[PDB]
Order: sequence, then structure tokens, then C-alpha cells
Amino acid sequence: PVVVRGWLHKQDSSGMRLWKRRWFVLADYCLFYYKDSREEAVLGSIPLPSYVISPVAPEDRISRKYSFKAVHTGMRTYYFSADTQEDMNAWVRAMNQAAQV
Repeated sequence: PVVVRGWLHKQDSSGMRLWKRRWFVLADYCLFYYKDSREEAVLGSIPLPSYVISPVAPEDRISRKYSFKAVHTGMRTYYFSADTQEDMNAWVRAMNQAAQV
């Protein structure tokens, strides 16, 4: 059921350049996020169908290392950052596989 789980920083949706560390789970074609890795009470969800996920580009003007974005096909863009390059790459690949269902 779960494809991948782990910590990501997520940028706030109001453009204040604030990053919050949440625990993410990809399951059922969606991202679910939680306060921590206990996976107790889901805080929110981003269903992935039709999103395109990629490492950030220069024009995104994101400074945080290992950052990537999910763009809704802009209807809405989410920015995430992982703690390692390997984990970034694994999330981009998993999220695109789900989004391309």
C-alpha cells in the first residue's frame, strides 16, 4: 500500500518563505502528511493525479537544498525539500509514478 514515507520540509502556501517539517506518506495515489513518523492523525493530503513533479529550476528561486516541486496541471504549486539528494530523487520518481496513474 505505502510506496514511500519520510520527512520533507514543505513551504507554506502563502508565500511567506516558511518551511515546516512534516512526515509524508505516499499511498493511494496521494500524499498524506502527519506531525511525525508515528503516522497517527493525518494533517492533510495532496492527491497526485495530474501533478508533474520535478526538481526545482532556477526560476523557482528556491534556495533550500534538495528541493522539488509539484505543479498541478499553474493551478497550484507545492514546494518540498528533502534531507538528501537520494531521497529527493526517490520522492520525485515515486510522486510522478503515482501522478501518471
